[PDB]
Amino acid sequence: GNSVSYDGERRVNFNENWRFQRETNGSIAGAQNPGFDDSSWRKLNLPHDWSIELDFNKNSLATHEGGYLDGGIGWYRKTFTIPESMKGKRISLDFDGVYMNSTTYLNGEVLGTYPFGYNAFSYDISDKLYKDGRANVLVVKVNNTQPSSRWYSGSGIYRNVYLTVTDPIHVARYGTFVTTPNLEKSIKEDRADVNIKTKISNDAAEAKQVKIKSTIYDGAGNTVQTVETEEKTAAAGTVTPFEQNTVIKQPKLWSIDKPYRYNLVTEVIVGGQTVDTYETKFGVRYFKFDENEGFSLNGEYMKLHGVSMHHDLGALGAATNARGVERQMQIMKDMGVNAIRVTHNPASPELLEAANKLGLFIIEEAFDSWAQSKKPYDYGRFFNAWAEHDIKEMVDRGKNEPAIIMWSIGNEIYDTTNAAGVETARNLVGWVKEIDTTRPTTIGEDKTRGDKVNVTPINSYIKEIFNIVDVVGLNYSENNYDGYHKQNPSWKLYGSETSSATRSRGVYTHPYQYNQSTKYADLQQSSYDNDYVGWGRTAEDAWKYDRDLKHIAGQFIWTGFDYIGEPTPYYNSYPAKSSYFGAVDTAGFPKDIFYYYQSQWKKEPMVHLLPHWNWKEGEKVRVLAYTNASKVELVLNGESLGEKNYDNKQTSWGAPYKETKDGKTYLEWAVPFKPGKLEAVAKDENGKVIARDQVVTAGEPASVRLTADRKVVKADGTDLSFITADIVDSKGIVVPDADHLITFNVTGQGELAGVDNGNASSVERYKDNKRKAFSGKALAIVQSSKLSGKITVHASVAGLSSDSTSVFTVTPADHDKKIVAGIDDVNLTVDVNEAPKLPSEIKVYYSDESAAAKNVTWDEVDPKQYSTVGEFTVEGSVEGTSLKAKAFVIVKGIVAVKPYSTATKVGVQPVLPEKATLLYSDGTTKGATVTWDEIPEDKLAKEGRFTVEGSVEGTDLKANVYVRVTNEVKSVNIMLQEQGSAYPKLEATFTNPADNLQHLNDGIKSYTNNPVNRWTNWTRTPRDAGDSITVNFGKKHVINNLDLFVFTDSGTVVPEKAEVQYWDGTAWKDVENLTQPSPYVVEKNELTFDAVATEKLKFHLTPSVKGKFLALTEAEVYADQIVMGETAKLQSITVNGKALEGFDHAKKNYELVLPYGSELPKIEAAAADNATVTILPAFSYPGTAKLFVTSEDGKVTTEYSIGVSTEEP
Repeated sequence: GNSVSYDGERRVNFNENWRFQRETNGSIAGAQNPGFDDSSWRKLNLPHDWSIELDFNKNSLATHEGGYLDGGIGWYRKTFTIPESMKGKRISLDFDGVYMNSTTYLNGEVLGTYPFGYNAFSYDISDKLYKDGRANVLVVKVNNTQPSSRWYSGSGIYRNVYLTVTDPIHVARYGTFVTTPNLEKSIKEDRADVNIKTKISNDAAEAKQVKIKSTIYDGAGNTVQTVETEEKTAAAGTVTPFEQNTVIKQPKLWSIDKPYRYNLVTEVIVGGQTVDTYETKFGVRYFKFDENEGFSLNGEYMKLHGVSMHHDLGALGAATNARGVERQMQIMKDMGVNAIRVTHNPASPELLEAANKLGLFIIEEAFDSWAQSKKPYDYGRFFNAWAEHDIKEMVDRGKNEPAIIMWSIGNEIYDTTNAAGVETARNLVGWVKEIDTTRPTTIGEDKTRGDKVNVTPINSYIKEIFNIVDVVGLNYSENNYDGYHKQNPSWKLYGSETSSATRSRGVYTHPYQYNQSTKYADLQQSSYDNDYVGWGRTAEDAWKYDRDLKHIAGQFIWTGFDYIGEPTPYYNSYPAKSSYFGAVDTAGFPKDIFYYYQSQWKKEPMVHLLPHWNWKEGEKVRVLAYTNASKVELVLNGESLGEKNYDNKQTSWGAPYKETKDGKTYLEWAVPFKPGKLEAVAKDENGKVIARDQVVTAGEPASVRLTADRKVVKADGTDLSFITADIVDSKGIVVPDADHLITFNVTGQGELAGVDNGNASSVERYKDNKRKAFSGKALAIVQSSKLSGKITVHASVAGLSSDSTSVFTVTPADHDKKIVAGIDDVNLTVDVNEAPKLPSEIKVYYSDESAAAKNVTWDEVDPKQYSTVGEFTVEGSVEGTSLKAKAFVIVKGIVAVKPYSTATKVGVQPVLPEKATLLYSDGTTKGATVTWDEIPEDKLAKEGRFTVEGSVEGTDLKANVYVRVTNEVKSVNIMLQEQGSAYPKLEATFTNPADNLQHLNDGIKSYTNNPVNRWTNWTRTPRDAGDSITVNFGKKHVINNLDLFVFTDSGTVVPEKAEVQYWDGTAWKDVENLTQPSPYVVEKNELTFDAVATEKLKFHLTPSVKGKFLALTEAEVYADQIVMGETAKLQSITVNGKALEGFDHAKKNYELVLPYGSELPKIEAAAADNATVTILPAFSYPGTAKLFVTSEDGKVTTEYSIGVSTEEP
């Protein structure tokens, strides 16, 4: 057990080298006591969530609200020792959070328990440790029985953990309270008045005289004012309060636009000697919630542009990371947000600190539930015995923060409509008031919503509760905003949460229809803001209801950030696991309503076009441009389309705002799509251009671009950098619908913390190296390590050019000093005999994370380097420092012939690409138009695989394709009958012995007393499983329809549904192109099945009525094709025109290492009777070259691999 790194710091981090183990096979007995052997358990750094790492489980007790991420019981164990320098003084273990019911042992004894999840709790450890220097053993059980929440929460110790080491005379846990009483009056004198209250706990064995010195440091460390107290005795083993007062001349008021803060340092003095010190940063600021004039700060009127936010950080899971939260806050502040309503649980310390730095208000939510529990294992289970303790803990922790403006007490409480509920609310407000008084209390209520259209009368007890609290908040109740102001003038009202509407990034379905809680096939929602839940509204309506009313303090949009779990429009739909409420997706990419809110709430000019520009030709498209400018006009490919405008409206009390005559807050057009560029220009009332924006039609996927949020991060082991992997075309325009699979490889002084795309309906695990792009983007998270250096991020996609980006990791000490931290590498790819264009100036990144654009000189480039296909590196110089620049160059293109292969239907021409990609050995994928020579029927007349030449437009050499053969070819029409046929064989799961199976293609349907052509499965035993018919053909023809004619009687009923499968050779495959009308007890039904290999085609049907059988008079299936059923696995293999040494079907790799200077080898292979083989040459200096075979109907494949690399030079 290693010793803790104590050297004098008051609070010591404790996140290092824990050991973790989840319970999967029953309770792990004995883990609590030191005697356990945990050497097999995984080592781990502490702040983490062990639910986010697991795979989404459909059967998990975690309902769809929790995101299907399993929970359970987990154990933490850490063994450690204590240095002598720390021996002989008070020691206490502080946890900032453990999700549920965590019982912590120590040295084989119980240390305590804490049910509530989101509160920091502490234990006094001083006595229990071994003073001998022997290794201690700390264990932290967590019992998170899964059905315990309404949103994803994570599990385990998801917040930092510290040891606090202090003198026996020390400040209490939160023994300091800084205020500015009557600051509103004082500021008129240009003088702030500060009052300090301090609590000192003397744990020594005897009372001692105690003194305090306090100092007020400005933001730059300059002393502002100091105070010292008269020495007074401090009793033994108890708390002795102190108090001081002072003034601050010319105070710098805390504000959103200037979040200035002061620092206070206390110095407990005993015997004329410092014995303990403490720090709390505070801020001087006055705010007033008025019942008529609305919210105001420091005497300035303001609207609370608010946003509800959950604790979850997305790819990181519930685990807290300082920069993750800071990034969320920064994105919100960019949106123009003013306040954050931390939802349904107290905020984390990092969130509070980020709000203080950035200048965002905060509202702390105590509980989601009182005594009555909303889920079986929720906090309501423990509410009675712990509500007071938890309220005290939260308010005590957060009281000093300048950002916190309001304590909230509940949300959507069932008990709010009962007398006991009123008693509970009074108790809660009493407990809150027992500690803090300079902040209103609050409750979040929804029961007043009623019908959303009329002012609902208030329930008896709800008025009592609203009178109990100081400020009242309403959920989704815009229909009461002004009515309750009239009926209760003393009330101060604000929108607790509004505009619950569902969005998905880049999805633009249903341009004109406004739904309400409607599911969709794709499991997505529209970004047009036409869609929302039943009890919510569109953001336009909710914002109009708020802007119009002066007395309303503001609103808090529900869910600024998309969070895991709670997929409301898709209850019980496994692929859907995430919310849709966010204005910013889980990864952090803003959805268009982000830009709507930016237009509405921000001041500076802007403009943003909503839909992408990759639609079909000729169709009208709904294009609407959010903006706060007075005029905007679209310009499509240089021609204008219409100059829309707003009306300079003014509210009743004179608040300016912009809006159209209709009453919409955004401008709109209906444009017939035409590929090109669509640019929007914003112009003020005088016509001067103010801002611009554009959207361009994206071409085919070309390359994967990587951009980092910030390329300089601290080497503290937890600083994060967010890297956006967006797929772009050749011109660098993000493809607006790409979804390819991106594989991330990261090496250096950092690790891949998480990867994301933000797709709500994707169950791809968060903690992995690969992730599918969604709507053309994906996110990868890299976290630095303790060691300074560099982090290299490499991302690659099949058939696309990879890319690399470097993140520089500097030391915390250097971060404050502007010194060179690194120089970015330049990537260039050119064709053969193409001179790379090296930049004349380069970006130079310093520590302190700034600066750029330094001049350079580049070393000479030989013609041999680029005149031939290959790779090489170029070096240069920089005048900023002696660090050597660097640049890589790739020289690859089109030289010679390019092959291809495929399989095809009978008669119909093969589906070939008219823009076939040209790739070569050690080359690159280059796409150009290819004219495949017009393929007639006769080419199939010869065995094996027939060749076709493809003429390429704009290249030197021509392409080719080898198409597998099916021999005979023919076409037919009106095939409805045959005199006698050998093709239509029929075999069925069950045939009633009294009924024939070959009646399904007799040619005439039996609707009357005519000969009864009818299959039937009637039996005394039930047949609820249904029945199917397998039809065989030896007719080389096409299939275009499937007509099913149904018969019913007292024993049989119609098919419930149709499901069809087919196998060529060995294994089954499913059919597409159904086009099935409504299935009912009706005369007819129809389908439009396409051509399919039909050695045997099986269609299964379930009876429509439980307890009723099935019968069919006819089933029209016509033809069959053989494609690859008769083939087998790989047969031939050759390299360099010679036998491949070391080859084998099962051997995982062939060690074909090349001497240096020997060019990469060509490879040829084939399968028995030419199964489709993906012939790919070797293209990488490292790694391997692999061959694969497509066999059967895709139900199997075989792997072959070659170890291609060059020996030492």
